[PDB]
Amino acid sequence: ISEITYSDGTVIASISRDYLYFTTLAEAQERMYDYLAQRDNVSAKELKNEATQKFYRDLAAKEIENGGYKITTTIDQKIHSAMQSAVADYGYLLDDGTGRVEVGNVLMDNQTGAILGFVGGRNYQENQNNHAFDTKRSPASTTKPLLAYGIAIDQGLMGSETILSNYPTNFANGNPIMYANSKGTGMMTLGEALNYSWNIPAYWTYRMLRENGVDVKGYMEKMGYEIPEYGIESLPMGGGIEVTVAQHTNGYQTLANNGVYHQKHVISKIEAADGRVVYEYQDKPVQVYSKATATIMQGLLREVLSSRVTTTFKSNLTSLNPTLANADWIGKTGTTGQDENMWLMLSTPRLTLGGWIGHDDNHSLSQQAGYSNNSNYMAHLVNAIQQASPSIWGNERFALDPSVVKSEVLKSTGQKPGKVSVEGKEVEVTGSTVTSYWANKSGAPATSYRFAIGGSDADYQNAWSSIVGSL
Amino acid sequence: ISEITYSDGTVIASISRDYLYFTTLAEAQERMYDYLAQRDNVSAKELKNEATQKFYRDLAAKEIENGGYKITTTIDQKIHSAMQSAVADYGYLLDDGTGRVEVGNVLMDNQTGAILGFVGGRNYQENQNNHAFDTKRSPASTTKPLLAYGIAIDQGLMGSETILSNYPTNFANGNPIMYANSKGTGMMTLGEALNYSWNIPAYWTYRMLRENGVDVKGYMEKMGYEIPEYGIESLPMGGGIEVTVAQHTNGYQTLANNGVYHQKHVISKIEAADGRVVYEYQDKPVQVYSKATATIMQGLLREVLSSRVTTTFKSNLTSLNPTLANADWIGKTGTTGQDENMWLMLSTPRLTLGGWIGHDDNHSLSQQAGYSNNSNYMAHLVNAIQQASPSIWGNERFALDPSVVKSEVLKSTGQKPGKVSVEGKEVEVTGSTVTSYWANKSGAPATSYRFAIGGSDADYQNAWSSIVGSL
Ligand SMILES: *[B-](O)(O)[C@@H](C)NC(=O)c1ccccc1C(C)C
Ligand SMILES: *[B-](O)(O)[C@@H](C)NC(=O)c1ccccc1C(C)C
Ligand SMILES: [Cl-]
Ligand SMILES: [Cl-]
Ligand SMILES: [Cl-]
Ligand SMILES: [Cl-]
Ligand SMILES: [Cl-]
Ligand SMILES: [Cl-]
Ligand SMILES: [Cl-]
Ligand SMILES: [Cl-]
Ligand SMILES: [Cl-]
Ligand SMILES: [Cl-]
Ligand SMILES: [Cl-]
Ligand SMILES: [Cl-]
Ligand SMILES: [Cl-]
Ligand SMILES: [Cl-]
Ligand SMILES: [Cl-]
Ligand SMILES: [Cl-]
Ligand SMILES: [Cl-]
Ligand SMILES: [Cl-]
Ligand SMILES: [Cl-]
Ligand SMILES: [Cl-]
Ligand SMILES: [Cl-]
Ligand SMILES: [Cl-]
Ligand SMILES: [Cl-]
Ligand SMILES: [Cl-]
Ligand SMILES: [Cl-]
Ligand SMILES: [Cl-]
Ligand SMILES: [Cl-]
Ligand code: NA
Ligand code: NA
Repeated sequence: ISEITYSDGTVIASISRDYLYFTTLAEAQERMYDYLAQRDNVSAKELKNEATQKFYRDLAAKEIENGGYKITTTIDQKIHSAMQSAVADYGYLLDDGTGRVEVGNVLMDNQTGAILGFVGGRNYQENQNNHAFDTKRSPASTTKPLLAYGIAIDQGLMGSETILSNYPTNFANGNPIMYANSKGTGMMTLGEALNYSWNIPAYWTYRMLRENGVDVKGYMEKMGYEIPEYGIESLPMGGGIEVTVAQHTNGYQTLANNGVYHQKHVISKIEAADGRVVYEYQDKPVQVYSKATATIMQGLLREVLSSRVTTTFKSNLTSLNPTLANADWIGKTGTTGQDENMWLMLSTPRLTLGGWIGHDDNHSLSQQAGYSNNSNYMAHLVNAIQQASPSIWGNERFALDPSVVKSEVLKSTGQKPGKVSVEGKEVEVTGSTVTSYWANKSGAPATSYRFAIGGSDADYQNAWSSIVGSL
Repeated sequence: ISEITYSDGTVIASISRDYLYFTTLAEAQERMYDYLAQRDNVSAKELKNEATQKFYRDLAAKEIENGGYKITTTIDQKIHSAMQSAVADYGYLLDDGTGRVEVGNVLMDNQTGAILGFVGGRNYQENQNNHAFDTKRSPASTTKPLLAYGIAIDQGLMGSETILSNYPTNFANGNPIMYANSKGTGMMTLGEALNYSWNIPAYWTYRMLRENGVDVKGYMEKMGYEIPEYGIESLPMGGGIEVTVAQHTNGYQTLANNGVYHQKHVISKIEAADGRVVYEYQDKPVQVYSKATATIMQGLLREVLSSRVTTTFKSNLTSLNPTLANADWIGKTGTTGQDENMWLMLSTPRLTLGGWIGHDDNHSLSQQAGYSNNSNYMAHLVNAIQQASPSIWGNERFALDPSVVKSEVLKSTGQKPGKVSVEGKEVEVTGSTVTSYWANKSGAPATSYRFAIGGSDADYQNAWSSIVGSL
């Protein structure tokens, strides 16, 4: 008789009415499919044949049913059990007056990509859809650190105190770029752009990557993402990208693990009754962002949560478990256009926890669902995980890599002080300075007239007026 | 032998090393002083004599020591005990890196003024100062609802959607009126002014009361406040006012109790061994604000907490005790200039809880001490009180009194739509409208050129540009 086990060998089931069983069995079936096709010498060409494939999929299922295989999962019994109780006990906190709210969460070890526990949904007995591994939804503004800022930093095109335009601008189709009811403001730092999740700065950042011919697909495909069209202007805001929570957790794993991707996995090994290893996970680490980039981004995402602009999470957690709230939490929120998907992705140096909520039919949630409800539910989820496994989150801090370049830059421009051409006239740009972190060799450039990411001529005239005002 | 008892007759002590004992004994001694002086026929003139007074104070103390009196306090044993445990267990949450932080809290029944429990300090054994009844500190911005907005509303000079200037302006001594580093912004609603605790709108509101000769002292002295100089421009920001937490709790009691003051008290009765009532509390309710005013202010203070701009309290509480967080909480925060005193005053229809923190030597706290630390500690305190006495906060809602006048007003002006003189030119002021609540007879006036509370000529030019821009 075949068994699926937790990470410590405790049997989950013989080959039963929950996500854990069907998720791990589906994945073990897929690994058995690959093993049996390779064993029978069936080529990837032969496997293109629809009837041969159907047969091999059936053979795989039956082989587990009838064999005596042991399937070792990465799942930590105590932790995953605590996560189930947390959703059973506190899932109702998600209900925001837009009907029953669905949820998915994946908890992943940053150093291995192992999935220690997950939440598939509110209640498998009422709704079987698996929101952790099956349902794909736009990751909304949580795309910004990975595909816009992280890449721009990694390419030496931005530092931590770089200024970006948030002046009003339009998309290619002529529509204004919006952030709720705001058509935009003026210049702002990268930290302010992240903390608020403004949209225009991320639009400009990605425009810059396109203009510069940056291989964005290279980064994203190294983390396992599949995006059909990389020219989409709203990609940083989650346009043109749909992901599972387990996949997206893996992108935040990469940033938390100092830029080093490990592939997510729930199966570590499948053995025959006699011990023959028929499948084993093989770690293939990839340095997707430099250590400088990742560690700079960790410092920025720490402030996203502490600032409490887009999520109440740190307030909810400091109440529930003040000691755990003092662990080194970093994270990012997302909200889709009509409030159809809310995300909160969280990490400590040891673990990453992804969280989505939304409705199976894509109807809107309430305006506050992601800011407050999901934050409060995820604070309960994190507490429950720590209650189950007291050291699992860890007490380590994220810290800048030694390879980070520190540049003294003007607050106003985010570039080094120097002379600048303004309206036909050299001007000595002077004033108060801040340390800005870079991931290139030479750090920040000298200040130039177009000192910010993005902006029209009119925007710069308005901005320079204001700076020159200060000198 | 004389005994001090809790409200249900359970003996607190015979006439011992805590705030409860010394507070209730000091107050019983003062009531015994009045009783003995009156019994011995000593006139208030004779009582002016310093030696006669010293003798009567001693006689009072000894009379309790030696007599067999029963002193019934208002203190609820379970609740006050829970409050002591809360401070013992969670007072450390107040420590913000500016040294040990001291604290006072008073919990009061809104319908009676009875004090059900209080916190004197972190630990009587280490520091005896009584921060609930003895120490007087500026109430900072918590003065605003009572002495500026509440009065202006009560006088028919403002409604709930009235617009106030927050344009830069100076105090009489020429210094800018500040709100952290901001010299101000532009026009704003009363709700925005309250939620953020901006200072310039409260300065203008109180200026208007002065200009109009409003008897502000009348209101404040009806609630037991003692303020030496009512001409102080910064009175709404806590300048020129110092209060105990028990006194200040009583002003918020008045607003929560639909405008009806009841005097705070910790002693309800003192009897002789033979049953002779030597002192009994006599309730003297006073309608300090109309029911319309108070109920309008409750709606505004509800949004102060929900908006989470100046306090994380509702996030801390919704995590700890989601059901209790759904009770009808209203409140206001305060912070003195150098971050020397932080306040959070909270009410449900049944109870009011005042909370101060600061340092005994008036050194600064951290910038976030009142926003986060005191909010998290008070969320724990409120939870502990509900755990001890499950119905004590109640599930009632605050609601507008029927006598409230509802006016349809322009969002831009907070006054009714109509023709206005702009730069020599009649203009039809049109646009979107909101319901505004008033406490007078006729509701809001028609829009006038100076539509807001306060503002210079230049401010109105800038404001009207912008409104006329919209039509
Ligand atoms: B991102 O999800 O923060 C970003 C693209 N979201 C929005 O612009 C958005 C969509 C609907 C409601 C609110 C918001 C922002 C987060 C205010
Ligand atoms: B009131 O206490 O909110 C108001 C008068 N406080 C301040 O202006 C102040 C003083 C020091 C630090 C911050 C602040 C405000 C609350 C930002
Ligand atoms: Cl499943
Ligand atoms: Cl499960
Ligand atoms: Cl076979
Ligand atoms: Cl395990
Ligand atoms: Cl669009
Ligand atoms: Cl690309
Ligand atoms: Cl993907
Ligand atoms: Cl492309
Ligand atoms: Cl797997
Ligand atoms: Cl075998
Ligand atoms: Cl590197
Ligand atoms: Cl924080
Ligand atoms: Cl918050
Ligand atoms: Cl649905
Ligand atoms: Cl005392
Ligand atoms: Cl006590
Ligand atoms: Cl006597
Ligand atoms: Cl009692
Ligand atoms: Cl001043
Ligand atoms: Cl007066
Ligand atoms: Cl007073
Ligand atoms: Cl006066
Ligand atoms: Cl009393
Ligand atoms: Cl007697
Ligand atoms: Cl009345
Ligand atoms: Cl709320
Ligand atoms: Cl001190
Ligand atoms: Na967001
Ligand atoms: Na305040």
